[PDB]
Amino acid sequence: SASKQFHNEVLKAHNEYRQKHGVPPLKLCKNLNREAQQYSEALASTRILKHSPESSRGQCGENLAWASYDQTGKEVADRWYSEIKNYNFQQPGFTSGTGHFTAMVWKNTKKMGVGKASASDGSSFVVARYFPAGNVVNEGFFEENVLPP
Repeated sequence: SASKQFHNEVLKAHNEYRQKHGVPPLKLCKNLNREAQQYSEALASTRILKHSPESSRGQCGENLAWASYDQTGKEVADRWYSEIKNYNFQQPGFTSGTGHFTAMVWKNTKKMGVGKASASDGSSFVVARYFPAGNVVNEGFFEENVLPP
């Protein structure tokens, strides 16, 4: 189906990128998929982008993606990963502008959930959930979890 294909494409892209950084691949988790899907539907209903309660409370990592059209799994992953251009491996650490990239390749992250929903106007809302949550800011965490390509 459309949902399964999208999930598989997002996972495939994430894992190909993680291989470029020498970190273990992620595994999809059905419950995480359901939670991400539920949130994507909530975002599609309001059409207002914002982070979920789970994300705000640091329970799960979360990446969001919006487009005026129906997004493919590959394009979403590529957009998030592209932030690597602005990540300085010589001075490791968190930055909002590279947050999607660092969450994607976070070494210690093991599982992911993916969801996508379209609004009344056809725009799509994509939600990726990560566990354990990455982007841990304390000293040493980024150097250990965000490795150079």
